[PDB]
Amino acid sequence: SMACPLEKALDVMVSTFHKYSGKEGDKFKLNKSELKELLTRELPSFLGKRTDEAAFQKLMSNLDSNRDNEVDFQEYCVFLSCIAMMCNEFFEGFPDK
Amino acid sequence: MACPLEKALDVMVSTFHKYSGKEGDKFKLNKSELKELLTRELPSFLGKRTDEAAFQKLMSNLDSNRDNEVDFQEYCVFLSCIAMMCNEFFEGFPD
Ligand SMILES: [Ca+2]
Ligand SMILES: [Ca+2]
Ligand SMILES: [Ca+2]
Ligand SMILES: [Ca+2]
Repeated sequence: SMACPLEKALDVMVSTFHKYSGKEGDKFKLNKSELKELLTRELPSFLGKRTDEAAFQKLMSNLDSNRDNEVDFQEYCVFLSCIAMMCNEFFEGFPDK
Repeated sequence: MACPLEKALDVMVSTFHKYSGKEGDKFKLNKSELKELLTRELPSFLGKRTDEAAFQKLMSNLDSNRDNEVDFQEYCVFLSCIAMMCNEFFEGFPD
């Protein structure tokens, strides 16, 4: 847990996904309803107030690459990687350098 | 010039037309003009990522009206989305 923080990160990546994907419908994929709870309860700093729905449909449409109205674990990792790639750039001072 | 927030509004309008008037519609960006604007005007936004498949995804994620182009409205939405994100790390997102 503490002796390997990078391992604990991969745990909460798989567990947080299934924390909501199994609430309704396909137990292995996130619908628009489950994508809303996961981002709200687990990534609160990312959203802010938000709740524009249309932008949520845009976010749901951008993540859903295969166009099946769901977010599988593949697209779930791409979205997290895109956020981490930004956290890396702003660590290097993107808007100020 | 004298006011920085004013020049910020001026550069966003001029930078858009700095590339939109090159090919086709004079007021809408195509995929080539969008790539010139991102690489030349926002280099640190994309760390020299050359993935054409991923660049097309950003092109479709911005083309909200599905006209294969990026007008000024979608140009402002994308810039505000970036600015809103800069704000989160300023305040302290994973930190
Ligand atoms: Ca589900
Ligand atoms: Ca999907
Ligand atoms: Ca054009
Ligand atoms: Ca458009």
